[PDB]
Amino acid sequence: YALMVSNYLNWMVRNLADMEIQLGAVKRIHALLKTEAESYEGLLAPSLIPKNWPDQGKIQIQNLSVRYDSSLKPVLKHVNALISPGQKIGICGRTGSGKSSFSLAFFRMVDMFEGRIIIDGIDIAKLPLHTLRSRLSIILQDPVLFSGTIRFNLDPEKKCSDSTLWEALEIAQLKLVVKALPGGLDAIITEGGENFSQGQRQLFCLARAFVRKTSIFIMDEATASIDMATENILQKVVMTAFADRTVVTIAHRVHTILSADLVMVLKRGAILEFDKPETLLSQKDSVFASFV
Repeated sequence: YALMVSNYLNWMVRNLADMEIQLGAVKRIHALLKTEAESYEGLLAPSLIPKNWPDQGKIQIQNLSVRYDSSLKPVLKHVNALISPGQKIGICGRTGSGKSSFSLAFFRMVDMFEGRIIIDGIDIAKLPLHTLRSRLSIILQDPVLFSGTIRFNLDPEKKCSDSTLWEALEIAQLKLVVKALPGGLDAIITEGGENFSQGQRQLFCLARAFVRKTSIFIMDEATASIDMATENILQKVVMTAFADRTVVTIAHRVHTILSADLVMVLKRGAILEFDKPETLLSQKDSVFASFV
């Protein structure tokens, strides 16, 4: 045994250094589980007290601001605007203050909501986190395409079996795209939409709106898009305004959101000037000059 003492002494020290990697391995996990925030639950019974499926999308916000940096230096400052039910309001702003601050409150994406927000008579605080955005369709700036089957991508969350969304998506644009894939309904995404139209991702939201019954729609400016993509965006907004009777358009182009029921803009982290009609902002040349 004495002869083995030296041999095993090296082995014990060798493993002790190796266990240090294991000791640090749990450190990366312990820190992750140390802090918990943004629980996905309603305040009290957020399943039946609110509307089953809001359609008008009326917003009653009084001195409402969006804060994320521990309620210090928030990007919004007491935004108190009443939405117009039955119409689509296009809030056009050069910066994201009009868009990002408003979007976060609508989907409860703001860590701190310095105010009270009510959607179709239902408060955001007492509403489900998933249902807040489930009925509030939204799109990003650049196209985003996932990888998987069409039936698992067109209606991923809803898992609806209706084939009208596929026809509606094809009717809007990229009708021949479906015919290219032999699978059709079960066709998988070609490398997550590596080679497809930029507006196809936006067109996916339109099909989801007709499938998931997401009345509220959120629009974002497209960094890259075709000339006809803007026309499709205007057509989709008109369909959402006519049918869903609720849509929020956010873009950096004044002309794109010019044909809107209401025009809003935020500057310097607060509400600089908002126009109830569409031609009220057209009277002032400052808005047009800033856009172009």
